[PDB]
Amino acid sequence: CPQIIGRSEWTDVDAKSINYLIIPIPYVIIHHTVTAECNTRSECIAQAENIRSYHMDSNGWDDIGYSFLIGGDGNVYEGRGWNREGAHTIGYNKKSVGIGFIGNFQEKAASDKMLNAAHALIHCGKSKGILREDIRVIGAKQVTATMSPGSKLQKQIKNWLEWVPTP
Repeated sequence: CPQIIGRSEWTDVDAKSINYLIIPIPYVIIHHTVTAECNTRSECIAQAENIRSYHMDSNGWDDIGYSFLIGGDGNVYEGRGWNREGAHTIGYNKKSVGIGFIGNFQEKAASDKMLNAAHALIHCGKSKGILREDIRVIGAKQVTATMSPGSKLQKQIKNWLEWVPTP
């Protein structure tokens, strides 16, 4: 397991109550945030806080929409976390965790430290029993009308055995 940065470590604004997922979980959805990349803990904290602010104040959501974020610092940031319904993937918010890579990966690749953090998080989740042993990893674009997680990151996740060509 990676050492996850808890939600209260990056924001002081409380989430509203969110309904609970059934565990173990069958899907992981890979997203990109479309924000700028971040390369240090201070930078990635700021990005997480500003996505949360936009989601809660502008979209009116109960919390940042993602389950977790991956920073270019190589760290995992807890959003809604392992146990709560998402606001990341319409049709899958009750049966997945949604992992947002911080950046725009349409034209550029995600760094090795980001991919390793995300894959270690998926392995951790399986090991602990939070994710099903037969977890299906998919890019958002495979199940919703979106360019997320970006064409380049979409290619990169195909290197994981857990990735499936259909949901």
